Amino acid sequence: TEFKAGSAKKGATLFKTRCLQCHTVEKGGPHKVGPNLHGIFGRHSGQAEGYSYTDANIKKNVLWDENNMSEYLTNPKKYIPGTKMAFGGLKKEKDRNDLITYLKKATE
Ligand SMILES: O=S(=O)(O)c1cc2c(O)c(c1)Cc1cc(S(=O)(=O)O)cc(c1O)Cc1cc(S(=O)(=O)O)cc(c1O)Cc1cc(S(=O)(=O)O)cc(c1O)C2
Ligand code: HEM
Repeated sequence: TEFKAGSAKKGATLFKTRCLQCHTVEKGGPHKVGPNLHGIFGRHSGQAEGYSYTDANIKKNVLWDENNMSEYLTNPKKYIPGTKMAFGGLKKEKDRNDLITYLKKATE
């Protein structure tokens, strides 16, 4: 995938409707079904303090960046088979760019 900076404003709404059910973004925010995502970019997968991940998410050991995040969010279980993230994917490229643009800001 080839991430292109988009609209964090539209990304924020996508996060609310598609991700917030299972994730927080703020520093020190609580885990839910999924891990809090603060600091995700530039850290390896499966490392949020205090959260119990699948073996798949840990052993994937990917250094998250905007491009591999775009691939992941297209189809999570294809990128990380054995994941327990029950999310089908954002099939639209502009949605992925906008969501990732938001996520970069929100998880800083
Ligand atoms: O306000 S924005 O900065 O987000 C904006 C950027 C672009 C835009 O063309 C528009 C808004 C108008 C517009 C908005 C939306 S919305 O996010 O749903 O509100 C959707 C579209 C649109 O033209 C339609 C559209 C959809 C898709 S798809 O989801 O991938 O199928 C792609 C595009 C669309 O125009 C092409 C496109 C991509 C991108 S990208 O950020 O490079 O992916 C920016 C802009 C684009 O027109 C350039
Ligand atoms: C597009 C919206 C979403 C985004 C941006 C997102 C983002 C992420 C990211 C980046 C990871 C990897 C975290 C890491 O490696 O530390 C992850 C894992 C996870 N997510 Fe999501 N997610 C979304 C939707 C969801 C939804 C809707 C759910 C719940 C139904 C969910 C539940 C989980 C779970 C359980 C994990 C850990 C998976 C595992 O251990 O295998 N996510 N998510």
